[PDB]
Amino acid sequence: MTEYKLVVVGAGGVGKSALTIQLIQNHFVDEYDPTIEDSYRKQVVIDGETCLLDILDTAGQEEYSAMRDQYMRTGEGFLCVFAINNTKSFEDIHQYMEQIKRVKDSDDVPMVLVGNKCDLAARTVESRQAQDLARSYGIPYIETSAKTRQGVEDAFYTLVREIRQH
Ligand SMILES: Nc1nc2c(ncn2[C@@H]2O[C@H](COP(=O)(O)OP(=O)(O)NP(=O)(O)O)[C@@H](O)[C@H]2O)c(=O)[nH]1
Ligand SMILES: [Ca+2]
Ligand SMILES: [Mg+2]
Ligand SMILES: [Mg+2]
Repeated sequence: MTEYKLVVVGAGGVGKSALTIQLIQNHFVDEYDPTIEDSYRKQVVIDGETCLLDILDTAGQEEYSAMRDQYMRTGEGFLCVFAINNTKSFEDIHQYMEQIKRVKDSDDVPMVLVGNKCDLAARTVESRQAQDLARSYGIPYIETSAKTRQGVEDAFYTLVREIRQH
């Protein structure tokens, strides 16, 4: 069966681990334990196809930025997460996407831009601002809540479907 190497990237605290754990383990992690680098694998059916999702949950803390080159080298698709209540994380995710492009020396890296924490009402990134950023990359924008599960499957499965357009 096809294996898909997904990598979840973004600034600290935007909910990378919460999104991944919700997808793989179907529960919401309320506490905040900063990640170094964790890996998850799960067999799922997507569009009638049995596949293996290999998911790398990466560090948002800048203290571990040295590890980025290795995982950007090997990742096949990138879930580029920011939190809609964190304008700085939106500015940061643009930097992540440029770094991925640079490390991979490619203009066509499979990516999905994800605006997480859409259950919160303290929004400072409007959907249209994120839509514009995605459009300049030619990639989808999807809003999610790891807390309510809204959009979580859509976001990860869209990224699978992006890898398959390539
Ligand atoms: N309300 C709400 N809180 C969320 C959501 N996603 C994550 N959180 C909360 O935000 C905090 C950080 O989540 P976490 O997944 O650890 O973020 P992270 O991006 O993995 N952090 P790091 O980069 O340091 O590993 C946690 O308290 C978590 O419960 C969401 O969609 N909604
Ligand atoms: Ca803890
Ligand atoms: Mg984490
Ligand atoms: Mg504004």
